[PDB]
Amino acid sequence: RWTALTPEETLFIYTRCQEEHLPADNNSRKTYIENWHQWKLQPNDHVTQCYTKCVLEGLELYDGKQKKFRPGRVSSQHVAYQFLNGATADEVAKYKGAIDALEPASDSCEDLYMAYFPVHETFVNVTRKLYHGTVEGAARVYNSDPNLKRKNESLFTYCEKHVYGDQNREDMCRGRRYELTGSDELRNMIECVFRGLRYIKHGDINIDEIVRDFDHINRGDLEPRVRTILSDCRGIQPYDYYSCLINSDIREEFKLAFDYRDVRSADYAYIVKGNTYDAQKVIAEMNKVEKHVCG
Repeated sequence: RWTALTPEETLFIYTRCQEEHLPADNNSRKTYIENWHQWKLQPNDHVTQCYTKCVLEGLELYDGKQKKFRPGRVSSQHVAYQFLNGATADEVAKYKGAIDALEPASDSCEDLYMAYFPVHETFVNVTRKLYHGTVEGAARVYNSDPNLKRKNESLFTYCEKHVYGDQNREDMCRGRRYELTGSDELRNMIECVFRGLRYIKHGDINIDEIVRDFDHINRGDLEPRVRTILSDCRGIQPYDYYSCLINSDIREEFKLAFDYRDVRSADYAYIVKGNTYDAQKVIAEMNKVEKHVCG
């Protein structure tokens, strides 16, 4: 059935929705950052409204497919962390029952926001306890499961640790230097990375997500080539798509995109905070950890 979201998972939702909906640079941006980070769903305009729709769907609290709310997932989210939550059974019951009564007029930003706004005004602190929306709460979870990826930890070094252990240090160095060693470990390394980046989800490649990482290095021009290479790849494990890019004519631009995404994988709010692309600093960081892993 439905599995409760981890703080890594909900942090990804909160920040990705911000990337999707924050006005790019416009004088209004900081207003949405200062409000939303307070969990203040204000101002009541199109930006805020689509943002709450984005978060409601990312938490899978509103079900896009079935076009309805899923009050059962509230309690599921609760029980999976009830001993670190701080959430009382009564809170969750009233929150659950409030949601259970929501039938919005449509799945539009406006109608969803209209429907859910009073539940949020009333139960916001229950949401934050349940879906890891406080730094202190979420840190309790992080401290109880050391296998969760931490907020300031590269997805890449996280995967290297869990896949490689203290074995095959040279193959790991080879894998990080973009050589296609073909070992079981590198393959599971690529799979581990592709899942954390949401390059793969529900077991299928997500070509949009990889194109997005090319956009981030200012190579939106390469979108058709990226899609062709992946759509033509003769395998469907993460290591296959990865080899298809590495053996392609855009392999150098892919490394640039992959490395930038590593950096941003270590701070999910990277873009939200206002950071921009600097290929020189990206390489510097990659060389540093490259030096540590290898000689």
